[PDB]
Amino acid sequence: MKNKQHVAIFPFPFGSHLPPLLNLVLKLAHIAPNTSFSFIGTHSSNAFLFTKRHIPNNIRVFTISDGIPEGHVPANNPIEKLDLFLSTGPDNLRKGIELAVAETKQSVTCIIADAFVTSSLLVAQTLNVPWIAFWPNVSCSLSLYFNIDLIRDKCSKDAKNATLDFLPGLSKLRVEDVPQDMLDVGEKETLFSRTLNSLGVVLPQAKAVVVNFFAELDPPLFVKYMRSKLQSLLYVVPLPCPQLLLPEIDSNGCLSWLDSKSSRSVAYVCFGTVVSPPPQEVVAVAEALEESGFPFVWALKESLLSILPKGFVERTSTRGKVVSWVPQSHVLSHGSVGVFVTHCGANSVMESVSNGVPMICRPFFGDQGIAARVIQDIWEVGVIVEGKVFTKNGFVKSLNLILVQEDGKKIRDNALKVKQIVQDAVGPHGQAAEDFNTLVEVISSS
Repeated sequence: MKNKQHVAIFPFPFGSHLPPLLNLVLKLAHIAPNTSFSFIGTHSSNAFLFTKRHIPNNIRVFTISDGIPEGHVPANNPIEKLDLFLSTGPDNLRKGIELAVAETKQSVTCIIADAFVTSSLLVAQTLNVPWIAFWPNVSCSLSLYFNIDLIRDKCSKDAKNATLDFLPGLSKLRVEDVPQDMLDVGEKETLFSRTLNSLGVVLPQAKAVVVNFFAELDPPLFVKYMRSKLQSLLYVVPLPCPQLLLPEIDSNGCLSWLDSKSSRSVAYVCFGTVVSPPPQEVVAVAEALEESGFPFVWALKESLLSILPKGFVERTSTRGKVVSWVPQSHVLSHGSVGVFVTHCGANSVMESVSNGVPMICRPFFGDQGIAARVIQDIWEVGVIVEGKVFTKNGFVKSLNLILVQEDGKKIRDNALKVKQIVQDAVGPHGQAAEDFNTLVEVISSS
């Protein structure tokens, strides 16, 4: 019989959502070389993933609209292009299906989609195929979407530090951690917030939900809770397969610079590429770094250099590196790094915990506030920056607590314990190993 299995894949076609889904598809395509995988992005998301990359012969790339009519210029905020894509609806997705079917000469038999592309559920339903939802965001934020009314009621009535005890396994989460998007009602709602708020009703319709994380690190009662909501909850290890990686010239010599530093002594600072911190927090971070005296590597956008204090880069040049880009996975895996100062993006958090690097957290948007709370209060591998915003004095105190002080010993020790839990989770008898196989068979069986 000819194998006619044909998986269509819909990334949420933006930045940090793209590599984790490519990573999972590369793994699936490698273990099932007789199965077609059709990866359907926009022109910009496709350029972002596939420009310098070799892809296996069973992965084909197709292009659909980004929802930005020619001549339109989106404003400079992170939501507009999300809305415009989401506004293209299931018919734009079915244009992708059409291209995939025409090329492969195979009907689609299964859809994997980033959970935010909720219109692809409608597409799966039309085709009568299983819909597999992929979750690359903070694992614990799944629970919020089944409890919006309780959460909204609490956030409006109770104190900012009040705990969300109604979420099993997540009683350490607080009102102040809740993503603002899920609270906005009226003019402030966006298509993007409305899409996320539909997840409580969308996700139970998935044949499975695949979480991009380590089951062993999520609170076991939260896992049990989500299992009770979903048809199937599968964890697949987020670590990159060899095929995901594209070698890089470390143009800044970070690694060799790090080699000259002592164990767990260096602060690595990065706000990721979607956040622009308020200018005064950028100044704060620089003042704190200089005054701390600690060695540091700060991956900082070029356009932000002109707002650094006059002479800061120069005065700190003999102990600090301020650079536009670093090989972050290699930096975080370097034994000289003693703390990661982070906005708590999901990939950055995954890299930090898997490498035993404790964190100082300043969440900026979306569900980063959930991740920050998990880090400080559940895993206890870090602290939210004293003050909740970067200030010179508060950040100097957090730096000191984690890098040097006895009071930070527990956190440093917990970071090592969690590294060891991750090493054991990615092992061959990890349950993620079983879950990956389960996912493979769903696709086999489709």
